Amino acid sequence: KKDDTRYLVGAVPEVDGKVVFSKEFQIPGMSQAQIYDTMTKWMDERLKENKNIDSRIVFSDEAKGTIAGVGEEWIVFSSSALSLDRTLVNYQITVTCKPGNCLVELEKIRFTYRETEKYKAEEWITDKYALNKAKTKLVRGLAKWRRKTVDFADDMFMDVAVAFGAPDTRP
Repeated sequence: KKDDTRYLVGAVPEVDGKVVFSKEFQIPGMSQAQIYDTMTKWMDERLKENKNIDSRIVFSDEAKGTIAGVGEEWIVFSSSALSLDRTLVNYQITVTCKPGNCLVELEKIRFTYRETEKYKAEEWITDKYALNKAKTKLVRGLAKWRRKTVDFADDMFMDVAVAFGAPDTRP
């Protein structure tokens, strides 16, 4: 019934054995300094929206146009009258600005579930664990983890596109 096309081959990229979601943005008219200033304001406001002390910009190098922040949020899987199924997620946002372009990476993703269960994205949502052998379906027990993390990354990349002037299509 569920259309899981988005979550199959290539949905969870790996770089040097680690999960890294990424998106490149082409903003050809903007200088490195203009992109860097847009991205520091965006990341500052985006992490302030998490409303916790574990969400903040922790690094910025203006000449190299690099910015990094850490974040902590709840990811909700489902909710019913009685129950609320959610996980904590901790992550790093890494932004690299160059003249006319921006790379946004979401990395170092780890989950804290029901206070004591700790899961690294690399041993949890990667193809190896979360796709069947043929890569046609999500492993049913891991599907909520892979779908909601991919949606979370897509949401972030849309947020960045909107910061660069794209119309927001989200409902």
